[PDB]
Amino acid sequence: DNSRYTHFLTQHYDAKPQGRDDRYCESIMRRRGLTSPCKDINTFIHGNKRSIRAICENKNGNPHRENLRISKSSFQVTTCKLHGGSPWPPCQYRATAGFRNVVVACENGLPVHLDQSIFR
Repeated sequence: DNSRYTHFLTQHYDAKPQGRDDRYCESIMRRRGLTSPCKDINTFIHGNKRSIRAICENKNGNPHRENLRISKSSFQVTTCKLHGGSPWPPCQYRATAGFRNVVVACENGLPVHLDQSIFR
């Protein structure tokens, strides 16, 4: 089963972004189906897939808290953060580009969850 890894890539991987602004967040949150209801906070990781996969191996991760993993290398990221009063669309987002290691959960050497706590 890979359904949760492919879901992870849909929710948290964008390979080649140029501008990582408010409008990027608004756009990509819709492309990936995170707008009914408006998801409160969501972070996309950039670069290649293989660096992210490698977080599950010792090659690029240490264990972390309860059964999570934290990357050794830093990733370019963009956190899209819902604003306005409503959980229902139109969903508008404030973007925060960052550069940092990431925390994921792994299952079968594949990341299936991003811990969003580190990006609040």
